[PDB]
Amino acid sequence: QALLRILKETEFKKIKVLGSGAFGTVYKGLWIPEGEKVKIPVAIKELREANKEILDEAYVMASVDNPGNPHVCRLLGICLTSTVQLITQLMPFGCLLDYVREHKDNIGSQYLLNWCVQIAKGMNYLEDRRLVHRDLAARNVLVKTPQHVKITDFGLAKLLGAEEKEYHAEGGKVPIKWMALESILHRIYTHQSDVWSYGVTVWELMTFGSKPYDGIPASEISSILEKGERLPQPPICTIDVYMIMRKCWMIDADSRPKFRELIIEFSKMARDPQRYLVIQGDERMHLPSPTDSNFYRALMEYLIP
Ligand SMILES: *CCC(=O)N1CCC[C@@H]1C#Cc1cnccc1-c1[nH]c2c(c1Nc1cccc(F)c1OC)C(=O)NCC2
Repeated sequence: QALLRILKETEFKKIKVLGSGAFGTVYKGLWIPEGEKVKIPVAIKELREANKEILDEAYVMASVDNPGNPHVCRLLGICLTSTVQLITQLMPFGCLLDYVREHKDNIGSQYLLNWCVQIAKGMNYLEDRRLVHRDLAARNVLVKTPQHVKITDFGLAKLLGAEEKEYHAEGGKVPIKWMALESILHRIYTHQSDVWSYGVTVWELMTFGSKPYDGIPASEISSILEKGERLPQPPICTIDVYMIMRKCWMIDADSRPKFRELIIEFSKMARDPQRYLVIQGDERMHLPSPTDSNFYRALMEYLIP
Protein backbone atom coordinates (compact mmCIF):
# COMPACT_ATOMS: atom_id res chain seq x y z
CA GLN A 1 0.00 0.00 0.00
CA ALA A 2 1.26 3.52 -0.92
CA LEU A 3 1.16 6.12 1.94
CA LEU A 4 2.65 9.65 1.57
CA ARG A 5 3.58 11.75 4.60
CA ILE A 6 2.77 15.42 3.86
CA LEU A 7 5.38 17.45 5.67
CA LYS A 8 4.29 20.97 6.70
CA GLU A 9 6.41 23.66 5.01
CA THR A 10 6.90 25.38 8.47
CA GLU A 11 8.96 22.26 9.50
CA PHE A 12 11.77 23.13 6.99
CA LYS A 13 14.59 25.62 7.63
CA LYS A 14 17.86 26.68 5.93
CA ILE A 15 16.72 25.68 2.39
CA LYS A 16 19.42 26.53 -0.24
CA VAL A 17 19.70 25.45 -3.94
CA LEU A 18 22.20 22.59 -4.49
CA GLY A 19 21.90 22.43 -8.29
CA SER A 20 19.66 22.18 -11.35
CA GLY A 21 19.57 20.02 -14.49
CA ALA A 22 17.38 17.65 -16.51
CA PHE A 23 16.05 16.29 -13.14
CA GLY A 24 14.68 19.75 -12.18
CA THR A 25 16.02 21.63 -9.13
CA VAL A 26 17.36 20.04 -5.95
CA TYR A 27 17.76 22.03 -2.72
CA LYS A 28 19.18 20.98 0.66
CA GLY A 29 17.54 21.82 4.00
CA LEU A 30 16.80 20.81 7.57
CA TRP A 31 13.52 19.10 8.42
CA ILE A 32 12.47 19.53 12.09
CA PRO A 33 9.47 17.13 12.56
CA GLU A 34 6.42 18.14 14.63
CA GLY A 35 6.85 17.29 18.32
CA GLU A 36 10.47 16.13 17.87
CA LYS A 37 13.42 18.61 18.00
CA VAL A 38 15.64 16.43 15.68
CA LYS A 39 17.11 18.40 12.73
CA ILE A 40 17.22 15.99 9.77
CA PRO A 41 19.34 17.08 6.70
CA VAL A 42 17.10 16.65 3.63
CA ALA A 43 17.21 17.05 -0.15
CA ILE A 44 14.11 18.64 -1.75
CA LYS A 45 13.29 18.12 -5.44
CA GLU A 46 11.08 20.10 -7.90
CA LEU A 47 10.70 19.36 -11.60
CA ARG A 48 11.64 21.84 -14.36
CA GLU A 49 8.68 24.16 -15.13
CA ALA A 50 4.48 18.97 -14.16
CA ASN A 51 2.52 18.24 -10.91
CA LYS A 52 1.28 15.02 -12.66
CA GLU A 53 4.86 13.75 -13.21
CA ILE A 54 6.30 14.45 -9.70
CA LEU A 55 3.21 12.87 -7.98
CA ASP A 56 3.59 9.76 -10.18
CA GLU A 57 7.23 9.57 -9.03
CA ALA A 58 6.08 9.92 -5.35
CA TYR A 59 3.50 7.11 -5.88
CA VAL A 60 6.14 4.72 -7.34
CA MET A 61 8.56 5.39 -4.45
CA ALA A 62 5.86 4.91 -1.76
CA SER A 63 4.70 1.70 -3.58
CA VAL A 64 8.17 0.06 -3.19
CA ASP A 65 8.97 1.51 0.35
CA ASN A 66 8.03 -1.72 2.20
CA PRO A 67 10.29 -3.61 3.13
CA GLY A 68 12.67 -1.17 1.33
CA ASN A 69 16.39 -1.73 0.53
CA PRO A 70 19.69 0.00 1.58
CA HIS A 71 20.56 0.66 -2.12
CA VAL A 72 17.19 2.23 -3.11
CA CYS A 73 16.38 5.90 -2.26
CA ARG A 74 13.28 6.25 -0.01
CA LEU A 75 10.88 9.20 0.02
CA LEU A 76 10.54 10.78 3.52
CA GLY A 77 7.39 12.58 2.25
CA ILE A 78 6.13 15.40 0.04
CA CYS A 79 5.56 19.16 0.57
CA LEU A 80 2.80 21.31 -0.98
CA THR A 81 3.78 25.01 -1.41
CA SER A 82 3.82 26.92 -4.83
CA THR A 83 5.08 23.55 -6.27
CA VAL A 84 4.84 19.87 -5.15
CA GLN A 85 8.27 18.79 -3.82
CA LEU A 86 9.71 15.38 -2.92
CA ILE A 87 11.63 15.08 0.34
CA THR A 88 14.40 12.53 1.01
CA GLN A 89 17.42 12.14 3.31
CA LEU A 90 20.30 14.32 2.04
CA MET A 91 23.09 12.30 0.33
CA PRO A 92 25.99 14.59 1.32
CA PHE A 93 28.46 13.17 -1.24
CA GLY A 94 26.00 13.86 -4.16
CA CYS A 95 25.42 11.82 -7.33
CA LEU A 96 27.79 9.00 -8.29
CA LEU A 97 28.40 10.47 -11.79
CA ASP A 98 29.91 13.70 -10.36
CA TYR A 99 31.63 11.70 -7.55
CA VAL A 100 33.55 9.38 -9.96
CA ARG A 101 34.54 12.41 -12.09
CA GLU A 102 35.80 14.41 -9.06
CA HIS A 103 37.59 11.58 -7.10
CA LYS A 104 39.10 9.62 -10.06
CA ASP A 105 42.66 9.64 -8.58
CA ASN A 106 41.49 7.98 -5.30
CA ILE A 107 38.88 5.44 -6.51
CA GLY A 108 40.30 1.94 -6.15
CA SER A 109 39.08 -1.36 -7.62
CA GLN A 110 37.26 -2.45 -4.40
CA TYR A 111 35.03 0.68 -4.56
CA LEU A 112 34.09 0.26 -8.24
CA LEU A 113 33.26 -3.41 -7.81
CA ASN A 114 31.27 -2.87 -4.56
CA TRP A 115 29.23 -0.07 -6.30
CA CYS A 116 28.40 -2.56 -9.11
CA VAL A 117 27.25 -5.14 -6.47
CA GLN A 118 25.13 -2.54 -4.63
CA ILE A 119 23.43 -1.15 -7.73
CA ALA A 120 22.59 -4.77 -8.79
CA LYS A 121 21.19 -5.44 -5.24
CA GLY A 122 18.94 -2.35 -5.43
CA MET A 123 17.77 -3.29 -8.96
CA ASN A 124 17.10 -6.93 -7.89
CA TYR A 125 14.90 -5.50 -5.05
CA LEU A 126 12.98 -3.34 -7.59
CA GLU A 127 12.53 -6.29 -10.01
CA ASP A 128 10.98 -8.36 -7.11
CA ARG A 129 8.49 -5.47 -6.58
CA ARG A 130 7.60 -5.67 -10.39
CA LEU A 131 9.17 -2.21 -10.97
CA VAL A 132 10.90 -1.32 -14.31
CA HIS A 133 13.09 1.73 -13.53
CA ARG A 134 13.69 2.87 -17.20
CA ASP A 135 16.28 5.51 -16.14
CA LEU A 136 19.24 3.70 -14.55
CA ALA A 137 22.42 5.78 -15.09
CA ALA A 138 25.35 7.05 -12.96
CA ARG A 139 23.58 10.48 -12.72
CA ASN A 140 20.63 8.65 -10.91
CA VAL A 141 22.76 6.80 -8.31
CA LEU A 142 23.56 8.74 -5.07
CA VAL A 143 26.49 8.41 -2.68
CA LYS A 144 25.39 8.10 0.99
CA THR A 145 29.07 7.41 1.91
CA PRO A 146 31.93 6.52 -0.58
CA GLN A 147 31.21 2.84 0.45
CA HIS A 148 27.33 2.98 0.17
CA VAL A 149 25.31 4.00 -2.95
CA LYS A 150 21.53 4.19 -3.66
CA ILE A 151 19.40 4.24 -6.81
CA THR A 152 17.21 7.36 -7.18
CA ASP A 153 14.87 9.11 -9.76
CA PHE A 154 11.70 7.16 -10.35
CA GLY A 155 10.42 9.80 -12.87
CA LEU A 156 10.16 7.23 -15.71
CA ALA A 157 9.67 4.12 -13.51
CA LYS A 158 6.63 1.85 -14.07
CA LEU A 159 4.94 -0.90 -12.05
CA LEU A 160 4.01 -3.96 -14.11
CA GLY A 161 0.55 -5.40 -13.52
CA ALA A 162 0.24 -8.98 -12.19
CA GLU A 163 -0.16 -10.50 -15.73
CA GLU A 164 2.28 -8.05 -17.47
CA LYS A 165 5.95 -8.75 -18.43
CA GLU A 166 6.59 -5.51 -20.43
CA TYR A 167 5.70 -1.80 -20.46
CA HIS A 168 4.82 -0.13 -23.81
CA ALA A 169 5.77 3.58 -23.70
CA GLU A 170 4.11 6.57 -25.52
CA GLY A 171 6.20 9.50 -27.01
CA GLY A 172 7.71 11.02 -23.86
CA LYS A 173 11.41 11.96 -23.69
CA VAL A 174 13.72 9.00 -22.85
CA PRO A 175 17.54 8.47 -22.40
CA ILE A 176 18.47 6.86 -25.76
CA LYS A 177 22.19 6.22 -25.02
CA TRP A 178 21.28 4.14 -21.88
CA MET A 179 18.42 2.17 -23.56
CA ALA A 180 18.14 -1.35 -24.90
CA LEU A 181 17.77 -1.69 -28.68
CA GLU A 182 14.17 -3.03 -28.36
CA SER A 183 13.22 0.09 -26.30
CA ILE A 184 14.62 2.42 -29.01
CA LEU A 185 12.94 0.46 -31.87
CA HIS A 186 9.61 -0.63 -30.29
CA ARG A 187 9.18 1.47 -27.05
CA ILE A 188 9.27 -1.83 -25.00
CA TYR A 189 10.72 -1.77 -21.46
CA THR A 190 11.27 -4.78 -19.17
CA HIS A 191 13.60 -5.80 -16.28
CA GLN A 192 16.02 -7.04 -19.04
CA SER A 193 16.09 -3.56 -20.73
CA ASP A 194 17.04 -2.18 -17.20
CA VAL A 195 19.98 -4.74 -17.32
CA TRP A 196 21.15 -3.03 -20.59
CA SER A 197 21.07 0.36 -18.75
CA TYR A 198 22.95 -1.24 -15.82
CA GLY A 199 25.71 -2.29 -18.28
CA VAL A 200 25.94 1.34 -19.51
CA THR A 201 26.02 2.56 -15.85
CA VAL A 202 28.93 0.12 -15.12
CA TRP A 203 30.77 1.47 -18.24
CA GLU A 204 30.25 5.06 -16.85
CA LEU A 205 31.82 4.04 -13.49
CA MET A 206 34.77 2.13 -15.04
CA THR A 207 35.61 5.16 -17.30
CA PHE A 208 35.31 7.56 -14.28
CA GLY A 209 32.24 9.26 -15.78
CA SER A 210 32.92 9.37 -19.53
CA LYS A 211 29.96 10.24 -21.76
CA PRO A 212 28.71 7.14 -23.69
CA TYR A 213 28.84 7.49 -27.55
CA ASP A 214 30.28 11.01 -27.10
CA GLY A 215 29.77 13.24 -30.16
CA ILE A 216 27.46 10.61 -31.79
CA PRO A 217 23.79 11.80 -32.32
CA ALA A 218 21.08 9.79 -30.46
CA SER A 219 19.33 9.15 -33.83
CA GLU A 220 22.32 7.03 -35.02
CA ILE A 221 22.38 4.72 -31.93
CA SER A 222 19.93 2.03 -33.19
CA SER A 223 21.93 1.58 -36.44
CA ILE A 224 25.25 1.48 -34.49
CA LEU A 225 23.79 -1.29 -32.25
CA GLU A 226 22.29 -3.28 -35.19
CA LYS A 227 25.82 -3.28 -36.80
CA GLY A 228 27.13 -5.01 -33.59
CA GLU A 229 29.07 -1.98 -32.31
CA ARG A 230 29.22 -1.36 -28.55
CA LEU A 231 30.86 0.99 -26.03
CA PRO A 232 34.66 0.43 -25.81
CA GLN A 233 36.59 -1.62 -23.28
CA PRO A 234 37.57 0.80 -20.43
CA PRO A 235 41.44 0.72 -19.95
CA ILE A 236 41.19 -0.44 -16.27
CA CYS A 237 38.85 -3.38 -17.13
CA THR A 238 40.20 -6.90 -17.48
CA ILE A 239 38.33 -9.03 -20.06
CA ASP A 240 36.05 -10.68 -17.42
CA VAL A 241 34.64 -7.29 -16.40
CA TYR A 242 34.17 -6.13 -20.02
CA MET A 243 32.45 -9.44 -20.95
CA ILE A 244 29.77 -8.75 -18.25
CA MET A 245 29.09 -5.34 -19.91
CA ARG A 246 28.90 -7.02 -23.32
CA LYS A 247 26.45 -9.66 -22.00
CA CYS A 248 24.20 -6.78 -20.70
CA TRP A 249 24.11 -5.43 -24.32
CA MET A 250 23.08 -8.62 -26.18
CA ILE A 251 20.27 -8.22 -28.79
CA ASP A 252 18.32 -11.12 -27.25
CA ALA A 253 16.91 -9.70 -23.96
CA ASP A 254 16.56 -13.14 -22.28
CA SER A 255 20.26 -13.90 -23.01
CA ARG A 256 21.40 -10.87 -20.90
CA PRO A 257 22.41 -11.49 -17.24
CA LYS A 258 19.75 -11.29 -14.54
CA PHE A 259 20.36 -8.86 -11.60
CA ARG A 260 20.54 -11.89 -9.28
CA GLU A 261 23.48 -13.25 -11.38
CA LEU A 262 25.21 -9.81 -11.53
CA ILE A 263 25.15 -9.59 -7.69
CA ILE A 264 26.96 -13.01 -7.55
CA GLU A 265 29.52 -12.32 -10.28
CA PHE A 266 30.46 -8.79 -9.10
CA SER A 267 30.59 -10.02 -5.45
CA LYS A 268 33.07 -12.73 -6.55
CA MET A 269 35.21 -10.05 -8.27
CA ALA A 270 34.98 -7.78 -5.16
CA ARG A 271 36.56 -10.67 -3.12
CA ASP A 272 39.83 -10.28 -5.24
CA PRO A 273 39.50 -6.75 -6.76
CA GLN A 274 43.05 -6.23 -8.16
CA ARG A 275 42.65 -9.39 -10.30
CA TYR A 276 39.63 -7.86 -12.16
CA LEU A 277 40.48 -4.11 -12.41
CA VAL A 278 44.01 -2.80 -13.07
CA ILE A 279 44.41 0.71 -11.57
CA GLN A 280 47.83 2.39 -11.18
CA GLY A 281 48.47 3.08 -7.46
CA ASP A 282 45.37 1.10 -6.36
CA GLU A 283 46.88 0.02 -2.98
CA ARG A 284 47.70 3.70 -2.09
CA MET A 285 44.11 5.00 -2.64
CA HIS A 286 41.78 5.92 0.24
CA LEU A 287 38.29 7.46 0.51
CA PRO A 288 36.58 8.57 3.82
CA SER A 289 34.69 5.76 5.65
CA PRO A 290 32.24 6.07 8.67
CA THR A 291 34.68 3.72 10.55
CA ASP A 292 37.43 6.46 10.30
CA SER A 293 37.76 8.66 13.42
CA ASN A 294 37.78 11.83 11.30
CA PHE A 295 34.84 10.86 8.97
CA TYR A 296 32.83 13.87 10.27
CA ARG A 297 35.47 16.12 8.59
CA ALA A 298 34.36 14.92 5.13
CA LEU A 299 30.70 15.77 5.99
CA MET A 300 31.52 19.49 6.74
CA GLU A 301 20.43 13.07 -22.65
CA TYR A 302 16.61 12.60 -22.91
CA LEU A 303 15.06 12.79 -26.42
CA ILE A 304 11.66 12.34 -28.16
CA PRO A 305 11.60 8.85 -29.83
C1 LIG B 1 24.39 14.35 -10.41
C2 LIG B 1 24.28 15.48 -9.73
C3 LIG B 1 23.31 15.71 -8.81
O1 LIG B 1 22.48 14.84 -8.60
N1 LIG B 1 23.21 16.90 -8.16
C4 LIG B 1 24.16 18.01 -8.33
C5 LIG B 1 23.83 18.89 -7.15
C6 LIG B 1 22.34 18.77 -7.01
C7 LIG B 1 22.06 17.31 -7.35
C8 LIG B 1 21.79 16.49 -6.14
C9 LIG B 1 21.40 15.71 -5.32
C10 LIG B 1 20.91 14.84 -4.28
C11 LIG B 1 21.40 14.97 -2.98
N2 LIG B 1 20.92 14.29 -1.93
C12 LIG B 1 19.91 13.45 -2.16
C13 LIG B 1 19.30 13.29 -3.39
C14 LIG B 1 19.78 14.02 -4.48
C15 LIG B 1 19.21 13.79 -5.82
N3 LIG B 1 19.92 14.08 -6.97
C16 LIG B 1 19.20 13.73 -8.06
C17 LIG B 1 18.06 13.06 -7.67
C18 LIG B 1 18.02 13.08 -6.26
N4 LIG B 1 17.03 12.52 -5.44
C19 LIG B 1 16.06 13.23 -4.70
C20 LIG B 1 16.23 14.57 -4.34
C21 LIG B 1 15.30 15.20 -3.54
C22 LIG B 1 14.13 14.56 -3.17
C23 LIG B 1 13.94 13.26 -3.56
F1 LIG B 1 12.86 12.59 -3.14
C24 LIG B 1 14.90 12.56 -4.30
O2 LIG B 1 14.69 11.26 -4.65
C25 LIG B 1 13.76 11.01 -5.70
C26 LIG B 1 17.13 12.64 -8.61
O3 LIG B 1 15.99 12.26 -8.33
N5 LIG B 1 17.52 12.74 -9.90
C27 LIG B 1 18.91 12.91 -10.31
C28 LIG B 1 19.58 13.98 -9.47
